[PDB]
Amino acid sequence: ASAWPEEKNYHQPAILNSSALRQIAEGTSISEMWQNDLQPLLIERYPGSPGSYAARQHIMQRIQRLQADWVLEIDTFLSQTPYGYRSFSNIISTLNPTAKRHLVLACHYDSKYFSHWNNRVFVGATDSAVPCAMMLELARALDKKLLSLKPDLSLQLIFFDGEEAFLHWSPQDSLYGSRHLAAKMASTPHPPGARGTSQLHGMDLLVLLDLIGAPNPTFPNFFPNSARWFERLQAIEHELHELGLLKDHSLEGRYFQNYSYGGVIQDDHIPFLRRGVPVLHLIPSPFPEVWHTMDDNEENLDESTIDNLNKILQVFVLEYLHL
Amino acid sequence: ASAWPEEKNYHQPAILNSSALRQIAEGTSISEMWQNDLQPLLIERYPGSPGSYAARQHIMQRIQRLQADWVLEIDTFLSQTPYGYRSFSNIISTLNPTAKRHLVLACHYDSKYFSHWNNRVFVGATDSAVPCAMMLELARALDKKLLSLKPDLSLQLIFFDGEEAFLHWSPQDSLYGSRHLAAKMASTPHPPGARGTSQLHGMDLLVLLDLIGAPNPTFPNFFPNSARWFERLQAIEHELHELGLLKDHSLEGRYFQNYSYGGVIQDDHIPFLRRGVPVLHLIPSPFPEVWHTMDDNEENLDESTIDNLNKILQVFVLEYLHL
Amino acid sequence: ASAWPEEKNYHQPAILNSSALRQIAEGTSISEMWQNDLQPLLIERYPGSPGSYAARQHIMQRIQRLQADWVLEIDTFLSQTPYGYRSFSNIISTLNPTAKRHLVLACHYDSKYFSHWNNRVFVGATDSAVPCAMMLELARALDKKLLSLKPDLSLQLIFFDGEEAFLHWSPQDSLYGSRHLAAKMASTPHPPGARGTSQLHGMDLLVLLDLIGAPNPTFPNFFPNSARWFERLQAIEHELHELGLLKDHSLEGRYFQNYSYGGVIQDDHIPFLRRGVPVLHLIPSPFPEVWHTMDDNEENLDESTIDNLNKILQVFVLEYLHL
Amino acid sequence: ASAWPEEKNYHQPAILNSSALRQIAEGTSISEMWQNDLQPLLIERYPGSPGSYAARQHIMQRIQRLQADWVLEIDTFLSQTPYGYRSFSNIISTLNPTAKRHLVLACHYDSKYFSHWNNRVFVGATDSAVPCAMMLELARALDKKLLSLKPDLSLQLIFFDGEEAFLHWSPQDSLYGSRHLAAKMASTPHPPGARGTSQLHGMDLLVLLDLIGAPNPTFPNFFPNSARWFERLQAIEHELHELGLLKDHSLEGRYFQNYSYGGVIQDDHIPFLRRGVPVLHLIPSPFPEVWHTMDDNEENLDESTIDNLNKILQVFVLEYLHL
Amino acid sequence: ASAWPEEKNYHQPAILNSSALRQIAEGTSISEMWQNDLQPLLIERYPGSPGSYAARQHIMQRIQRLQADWVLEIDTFLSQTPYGYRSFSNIISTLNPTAKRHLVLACHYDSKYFSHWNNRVFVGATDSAVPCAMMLELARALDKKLLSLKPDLSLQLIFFDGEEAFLHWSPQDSLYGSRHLAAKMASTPHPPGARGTSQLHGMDLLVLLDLIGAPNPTFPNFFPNSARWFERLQAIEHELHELGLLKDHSLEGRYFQNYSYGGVIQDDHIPFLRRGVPVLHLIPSPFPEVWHTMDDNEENLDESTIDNLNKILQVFVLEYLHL
Ligand SMILES: CC(=O)N1CC[C@@H](Oc2cccc3c2/C(=C/c2ccc4[nH]cnc4c2)C(=O)N3)C1
Ligand SMILES: CC(=O)N1CC[C@@H](Oc2cccc3c2/C(=C/c2ccc4[nH]cnc4c2)C(=O)N3)C1
Ligand SMILES: CC(=O)N1CC[C@@H](Oc2cccc3c2/C(=C/c2ccc4[nH]cnc4c2)C(=O)N3)C1
Ligand SMILES: CC(=O)N1CC[C@@H](Oc2cccc3c2/C(=C/c2ccc4[nH]cnc4c2)C(=O)N3)C1
Ligand SMILES: CC(=O)N1CC[C@@H](Oc2cccc3c2/C(=C/c2ccc4[nH]cnc4c2)C(=O)N3)C1
Repeated sequence: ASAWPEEKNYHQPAILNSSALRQIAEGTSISEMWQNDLQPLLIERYPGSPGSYAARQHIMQRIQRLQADWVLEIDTFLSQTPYGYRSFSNIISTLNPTAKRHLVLACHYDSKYFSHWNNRVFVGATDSAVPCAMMLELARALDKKLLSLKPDLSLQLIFFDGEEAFLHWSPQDSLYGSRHLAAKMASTPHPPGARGTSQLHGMDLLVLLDLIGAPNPTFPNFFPNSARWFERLQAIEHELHELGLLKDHSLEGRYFQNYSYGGVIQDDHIPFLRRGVPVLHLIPSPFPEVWHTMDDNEENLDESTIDNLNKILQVFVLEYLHL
Repeated sequence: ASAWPEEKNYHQPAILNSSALRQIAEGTSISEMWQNDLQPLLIERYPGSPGSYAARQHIMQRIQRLQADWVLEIDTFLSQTPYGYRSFSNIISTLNPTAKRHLVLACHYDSKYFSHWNNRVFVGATDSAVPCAMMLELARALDKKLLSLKPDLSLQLIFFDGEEAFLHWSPQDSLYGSRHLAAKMASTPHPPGARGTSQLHGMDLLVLLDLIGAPNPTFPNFFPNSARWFERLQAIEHELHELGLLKDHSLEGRYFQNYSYGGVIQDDHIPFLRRGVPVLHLIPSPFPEVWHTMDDNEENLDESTIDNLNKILQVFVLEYLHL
Repeated sequence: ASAWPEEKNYHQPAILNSSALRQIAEGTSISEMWQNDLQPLLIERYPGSPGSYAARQHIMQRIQRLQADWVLEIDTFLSQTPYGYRSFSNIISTLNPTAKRHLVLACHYDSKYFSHWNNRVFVGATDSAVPCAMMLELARALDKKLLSLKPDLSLQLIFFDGEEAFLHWSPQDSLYGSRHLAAKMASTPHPPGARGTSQLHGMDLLVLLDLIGAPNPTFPNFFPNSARWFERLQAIEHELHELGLLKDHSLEGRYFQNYSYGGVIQDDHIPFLRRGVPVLHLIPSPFPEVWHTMDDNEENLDESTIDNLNKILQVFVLEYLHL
Repeated sequence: ASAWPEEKNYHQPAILNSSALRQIAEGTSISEMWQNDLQPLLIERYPGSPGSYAARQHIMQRIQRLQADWVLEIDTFLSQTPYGYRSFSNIISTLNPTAKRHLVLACHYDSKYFSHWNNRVFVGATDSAVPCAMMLELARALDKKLLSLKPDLSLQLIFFDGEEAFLHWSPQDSLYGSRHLAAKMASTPHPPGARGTSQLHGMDLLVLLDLIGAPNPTFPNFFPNSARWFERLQAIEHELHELGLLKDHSLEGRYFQNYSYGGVIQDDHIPFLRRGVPVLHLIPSPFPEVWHTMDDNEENLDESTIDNLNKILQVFVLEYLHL
Repeated sequence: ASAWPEEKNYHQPAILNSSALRQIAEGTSISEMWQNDLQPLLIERYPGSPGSYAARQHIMQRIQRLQADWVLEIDTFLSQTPYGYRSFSNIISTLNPTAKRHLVLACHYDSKYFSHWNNRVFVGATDSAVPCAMMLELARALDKKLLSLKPDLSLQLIFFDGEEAFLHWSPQDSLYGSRHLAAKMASTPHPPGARGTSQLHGMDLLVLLDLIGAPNPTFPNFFPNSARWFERLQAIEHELHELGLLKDHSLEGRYFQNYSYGGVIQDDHIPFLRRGVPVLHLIPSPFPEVWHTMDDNEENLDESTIDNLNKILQVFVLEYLHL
């Protein structure tokens, strides 16, 4: 158990400049996101459905066609549920799997099982297709900058499956994808041949996106081992603003407002947190008004707020990686 | 498994017009409740105890005497405790027990055990005699309308026994009547005949009333699968206010404030929450000042705040049941 | 000059002991107030009206009948208004008119002129009949302790006339009675014979009551030069509370919360504030909901808040005067 | 006098049902407003200038073209500035000028004077070109209904000139146009012939729109004498939200928050406030981030918000006018 | 059982008069503490390190050298970890081991484990060296009034070992020391020979200090079985300030603000709280900014604040113990 797993604790960012930041804002397109990356996912897609495979497919296509060398794996597994053994599949996409340290972005790509009602279907526009698209669009924008990876640090995306409960929310029935992936990663030497260090050691920070796409989001600072990273998002939000690069956005309505949170949301991060992974949980409090209703559709998304979180996060992420 | 277990997700209320709302508000007497439904319960009544039987008896007596078809059950049972096994007895009172779906109102009729001090005795008026009496008085004031039940939905009242620790707060030592009732219903088919679905699948909402009856309470919006039902309690409070139907009450001192709450309080709902029942926890934050002290008596209850909440709850219930 | 004009800055109260707080609390009766002091005032009573007179006479009769040596001035006077010259009548009751220094309580005994609208008349029970009676009740309950005045410091009460605009709020039309007195006072020498000091140099503190009687009031700390007396009002609420001597009260519904207030509220203090009197302005923010409507009546007064304030006010006084 | 000037104190809105409110939302077009009402006004248009005359022509045109018998004036006048006697020109558009009572909407069409700088020009998008287009867009979107006026009360719109300081904001150099009309109207008896009542007695309510157009406004409740009407804007806003009729909106970013404000803001309402007209000051606090900067332009206006406020305001007026 | 173990529920404090408050203030020297108590604890001191031993014996010499009859104990023990079985040594110092009841104060004497970075070492000044000292200095400062213990109630201190995770926070890898000592007290009868009552029955209250020493702490009121003692820490801070006995202190920066908390903090009290011991968790929220970084050094400790907290705590202990 060397010392590299503690570098995370001293990692510091490579702050960008007004000129770079300008380049970053102009290099992301919320409309190409909307059509190419997000509209394909707005379909029923609970675990094991045909939706799950169409969306699982859409995702890999969008990643497969970019220049950076993304090592997609599919992590199909079996688990009991209240309706019996079902088959889930997580999507992991790694740059430099051999890099010892990674920064991770993660969301969930299942949609909650619901029966149809008045012939509408639940599709989870904010829970969590926008997150999925955000991530996909971030690899698409930052592609040329992400070739530069050929500090030992790289980037992983993760699209978890079975996040949502099948029937009735509880530890036995939720977060099926993650730990799984947690427990699996916890028990896989890293780097290879390592002897005491798991892939979780190498997880520098896990940025979980969830419930994004409604208007007027407020993200809290949930955890102390990541507060400094949360503060970098505050600073980025503020700068992109002062340079004029955010859209319909005022500071009296920031997204990253410093406000500690009492309790804990259960979400895919809990399997990695209770293994001492640092988590930046970008889930808003309060949830959207359209949470878990058939109105979590596209009509009710805010394109401005997503373009904005996209700029911020893209920036966050290149400064993390010293790119 | 059919699709009726999800009907609840889309149930909307039958909002009363003004005329109606005055009619409900002239319909409840805090003074009747105060002396016929509540004062009988202000007695030491920890489990096993004699006021435990006396209280049980009383409660039943007051239901029995109503027109509506209230079906009473007892649910004597037995659990280990820090002072050894003891025998509890839940009261359930159901209308239309073959109705598939029910709104549940609930509270807890035991009283914490405390040795006597200075010749004083704990009777928990807010914890929870008043809630008890508020249900009784609801069953009374809306009798004639609850008749009209002969969408397949009725009402059910539960008065749990053993809410309180015997010694010291802890899972193994608390929540005796509810952890059992929730397990027992979770393993009873409903409707009778069913092959996939429990009586829990049938609980549309559990409205749990606890710690009520002190001046100036504020209840938060604890859970998002009942946020819309919370928002109706707000809407009712405002509209019953603007019509002059509430007493000693301003909107600057309202009870249902859109104030979400960090983490959780442990109470009789937990058993049901984790089995997937949506919960409206009418507990206040902060607790009353008398909480768990001899000083939690009548002399400290705001009669005016209870009248007002009777009114609110009774409207809520008529609106849920489309009465 | 001399240096008693500054004693007011160093004057400190004699705080009371639990035992004595009980006597004061037990010593006021809100029902003897409600009927003996207040209900007579719930009449139309605008300037020149016949109510102006019966309330004027009422107020005097009530004071006249106590044992302490209250000296009662009428300051009838003439001032121009939008409908022309009109006669007004300030009421001033004083103990030890030669005592160099006095603490002053004050309200306005007039009510706004509104025509009759569908058989409803305006009586201003908050604005300011209740404050009038609170003063009367204070003089009453403290009568026996107030004898003990045969620091050169006594008490004065002022019921102003003509506080309310006749037509439409403006400086030229409002505060007819306190614009007068403030200025007649600044130019009356005190004590008799003085040569560079006025009756205003002797106003230690003007405690002005306005708009009191609605539920859930909240009073700001308006001026830094009286803050410490407001801090004392806080302390007296708190302790009277901790001792069980308030009704329907909690600390989360405090009246005096040390929130400060931005701008100013014009009222009978202004003519004094602007001449350097220290003012303790007990007016709530926000105003009562019934402000300046025909619903500002007895129906919508909160008996228990008033009684709570009586006990807080009665204590602040005795403390200030060392009685 | 007569009784009628007090009518406004008892006047209640004719609340609209869901179907109505859907019609109104659908009746206004933000793009039509944008292209044909607001873009002509985004010019340098300070008093005297060619802008002011064009802007003035443009308002009249757009009014003239409508079916309701609007009565345009041009009150021109002369007043002394720090640079000497300059000529101004208010705009008044009235329906039914014998209508003894009017609800008045008003804003300011002048633009503040700035030297050109770095080849830019101040054009005052939010200050107040949008408020001018909103009032315009309301006269159009409600024309069919405003025609019904051939309670005696109609609608007047006022576009004030010279609101902005010439050199540096002082009571002498500011509000040229409103300080003028305030007086002119306070001395123009109403209705013709009257003998004690002016044109200001017949202002039920002045709704001043100022500095509207930026993301995330929050408007305070400035005056207790119009607070019942601010509440309705709260109510309207909420109901339109509940019904799907607002865009990129959340209740946690409400526009009208029951937040009362401290000290006063100087604007075109002051000449009318201190003369007794009740005012609804729809100005935001805090001001737009681009206040009095060259950056206050079309580019930084949030079309979504203005659309939402258009609808809210348009509803407010029908409800006031019983259409 | 017996009736002695409910006494905790009724204990009132012996509140100190101004005159003793001043002596207590006078009597603790922050400069003494810093030099004699705290500075020696500022070393790398994780479990089973030499620092640990150094740190461990030092504590004891500071208690050994006092005149009160403290009874040290080293409850050394072994436990499994992510790096093998290791050894841990609690420290407990009791006055009156046979006193049925005890006010316990505790903190943690380990340091997290960190590799050395840029030649820098983690010493944990807040976490929890300062609280270790504050506790020492409490006993120095209070030695003479403690001797008065030759209500059956005395004082205990506990310096837990192993609080901190070795690798990654987790119920398996944390709180070693308290989890041990909690179970061991749950399992020890007391007083000797009792047959149904354990040491934990005679923990009247557990006052846990953690993360103290940084600028501008704020401490929530975490539990209700202990709220009323928080209220006393609030009335103590108030009076000590209102008397000019605190330094660089304003009430708009109180340490104990009446803000309740949502979620929960894992710390060395958990094992006592879920066993029914009342806890006053004096951990601030938020955490120090320097938490678990190398900057948690002496340079970054607010000496004014610590001295202020020393006084509050010393008063609390005395009013509890009726000294
Ligand atoms: C304040 C807050 O939001 N939370 C939720 C997370 C939890 O704390 C942690 C989160 C992540 C890593 C952590 C810890 C944590 C908690 C903790 C608690 C008390 C401590 N005292 C000294 N070091 C101590 C460390 C720790 O040791 N490592 C409290
Ligand atoms: C507003 C707020 O602050 N909170 C705390 C957690 C969450 O808890 C719940 C409570 C009751 C029923 C629930 C869930 C809940 C949580 C949850 C958390 C993260 C999610 N991401 C996508 N769907 C997700 C669902 C769920 O699925 N069903 C609400
Ligand atoms: C509001 C809040 O912040 N919290 C966190 C602590 C937790 O409650 C306790 C803490 C310490 C000792 C306790 C209990 C506690 C909780 C509790 C909850 C609901 C109750 N309803 C009636 N008595 C009841 C008792 C109890 O019985 N003994 C609630
Ligand atoms: C929001 C807020 O807190 N304030 C303070 C004064 C208020 O202004 C008014 C505005 C318009 C018309 C008004 C008055 C007003 C004020 C007022 C102040 C003290 C009073 N005491 C009794 N009636 C009284 C009437 C009055 O009579 N007519 C704004
Ligand atoms: C931020 C805030 O909420 N406030 C209250 C009043 C405002 O006052 C000012 C203070 C200092 C310099 C100023 C002005 C000011 C006021 C002002 C007010 C209304 C306006 N509408 C359009 N331009 C306008 C200009 C101006 O022109 N120069 C501050």
